[PDB]
Amino acid sequence: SMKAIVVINLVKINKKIIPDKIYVYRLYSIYRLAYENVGIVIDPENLIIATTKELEYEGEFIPEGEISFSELRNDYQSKLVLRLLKENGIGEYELSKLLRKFRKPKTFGDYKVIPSVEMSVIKHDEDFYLVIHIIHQIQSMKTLWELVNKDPKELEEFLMTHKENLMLKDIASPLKTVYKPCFEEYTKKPKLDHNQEIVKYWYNYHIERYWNTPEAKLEFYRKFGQVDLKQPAILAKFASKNYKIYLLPQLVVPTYNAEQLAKEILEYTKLMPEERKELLENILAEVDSDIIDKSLSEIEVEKIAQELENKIRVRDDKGNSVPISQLLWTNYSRKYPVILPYEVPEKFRKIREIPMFIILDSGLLADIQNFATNEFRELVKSMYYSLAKKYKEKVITEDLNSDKGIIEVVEQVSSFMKGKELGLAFIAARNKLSSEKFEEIKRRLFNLNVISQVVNEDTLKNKRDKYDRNRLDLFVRHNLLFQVLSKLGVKYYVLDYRFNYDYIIGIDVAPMKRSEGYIGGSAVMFDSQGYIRKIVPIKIGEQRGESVDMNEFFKEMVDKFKEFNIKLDNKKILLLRDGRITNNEEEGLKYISEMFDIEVVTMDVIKNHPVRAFANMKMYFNLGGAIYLIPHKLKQAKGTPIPIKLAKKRIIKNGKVEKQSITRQDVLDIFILTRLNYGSIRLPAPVHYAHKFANAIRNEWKIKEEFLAEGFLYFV
Repeated sequence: SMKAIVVINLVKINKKIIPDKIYVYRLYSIYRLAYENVGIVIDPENLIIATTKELEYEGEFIPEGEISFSELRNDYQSKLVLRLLKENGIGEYELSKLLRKFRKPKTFGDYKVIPSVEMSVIKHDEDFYLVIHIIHQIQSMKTLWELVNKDPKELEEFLMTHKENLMLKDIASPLKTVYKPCFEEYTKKPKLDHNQEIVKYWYNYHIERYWNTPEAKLEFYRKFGQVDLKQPAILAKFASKNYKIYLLPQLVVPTYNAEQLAKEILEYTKLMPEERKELLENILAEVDSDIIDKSLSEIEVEKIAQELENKIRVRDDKGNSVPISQLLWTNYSRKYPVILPYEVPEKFRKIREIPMFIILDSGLLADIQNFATNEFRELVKSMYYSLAKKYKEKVITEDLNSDKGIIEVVEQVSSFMKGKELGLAFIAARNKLSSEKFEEIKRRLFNLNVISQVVNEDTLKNKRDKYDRNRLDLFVRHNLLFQVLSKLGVKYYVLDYRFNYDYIIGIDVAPMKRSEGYIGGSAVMFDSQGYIRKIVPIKIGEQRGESVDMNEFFKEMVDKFKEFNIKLDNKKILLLRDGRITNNEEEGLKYISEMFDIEVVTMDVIKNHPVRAFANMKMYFNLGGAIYLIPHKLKQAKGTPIPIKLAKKRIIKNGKVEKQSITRQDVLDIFILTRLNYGSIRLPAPVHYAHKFANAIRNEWKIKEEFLAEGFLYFV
């Protein structure tokens, strides 16, 4: 595949913006200081600022002396340039308002979707570019208290389910400060207090502190009403950026970062590449300044050959090997396709039987239930003589939407599973079910040694085969089978590729305390042949500082693997994580580098960045010294592809770090590692699964080391 030119969401900045004289200093924080002083922050800890104006701050500061722009490291030049763009009126506040002139806030139910732009500066080859990235916030139109019908229980019920993404904006504050509710460490239990004295004080705090006038007070009571002493106070910390604030549900509205996370809404937040291109152009043409280009930049990208997309194949019982990418007399049979695995966990050799549960959501239409039971029966058949092509059925119907039905389901299954090692559940559920109810049904069935596979009403009504409405699309069937097999540790595919590593390891850092545990994170391992072989928990001691002893974390990784039948000693590994490899993580990796003579290759894998290429095709390009890679297209879903950002690569030998450079080879490694999705209806497989597992541990999933020892993705 040749190259191509694609437009990106960057607009070149005029060098005339670069400051004449910069003043340095040493020590409404240090950041606000610099900011108000039209300057930035050179050194975090040392408290070192760099302003472009004479610092006004009668305080503990030492004037180090003027500095020239060329002296600041790139990051600071860019950060400094950013601050300077703001002074010329080019900032998120302003451009977000311009955006909303063409893309207005839309209300859905009790929620409002608010468009705005996220701005940053990127220095690319001696030049600075402003990245303007369109984003959305989903803010509730009703206060949290109103939203939960002023019921204490229903309230605690809210903070719990939405715990992972919930934010609360104090609409009663002139600053509209956003907060994050606090939760009792290692629990879904939100920090609360029904002490009316706390409620009164803080409700009163607002009026006294911001609406001290009669009209203002009128407005306040008109808007918020009296103090509902029946509401508990919610303990919280700022979301921005150890210190806790009290929030009153009656005065806070729940908010969410759309991108960080409902059909309706989703159809509004997803924008086509041309829609983003256009909206940015509309904003630019509304920007009154030649301090930035009038048009979006174009860059040369490397297209990714379609061949590199067929290196993963599956085969049938005959000799038919085909790349995971998709008349005969038998095409009338509902029989699921046949897949001949390349490897099957040795566990299935001893195992006697395997109970098969068909759990039907009673809320689904009878014909939908009937359809699902037939689909699953066919799936189980292919499931079998797939698990042993190289060498019982209980139907449960309950209201999967009520807590009472989920209980009866788990009990009825528990009943049949007593005495058995492994069980399987095929569940048909209405789309109404929350993630929570799905996660609970799944986790509760696993405590009973039952792996499960959910198929929702949607898939059942819009994915039928063109020639047989009483059968699922061949595409979907294959993917259902791949999912189940992956959940069972089956190597059902083969990769025409070899990683130049011993093992590729994805780690996740996430503190959790488990009944006899106290776990700091997770790690998942893939061999050079591209298969998942080990999924381990990473237990640690009660951490000292407010950080995590990564040295202990990584040392336990090796030890825990050595215990799982894998010794990383004198081996070369590619270690990845979700995000930038932090300093502590680097040191931790150097430590484990000498202590076991391990050649560690690592780099930043960033999925949360604003750079966007307004083209829907596989590609990669160098921008600002980092690599941006779009591993796959989009065929059904609306939207703009999100690149995976690759950067700050290093090699670690005997505790020594050698900053490196990313090669087309590295990009190919992430690419293939990313192509491994296991038929899921964005991140490299290793990293993605470490995260799913770190999530399973924090949700109380049982930890079957028998299963994880052979890569069962039973929690995924």
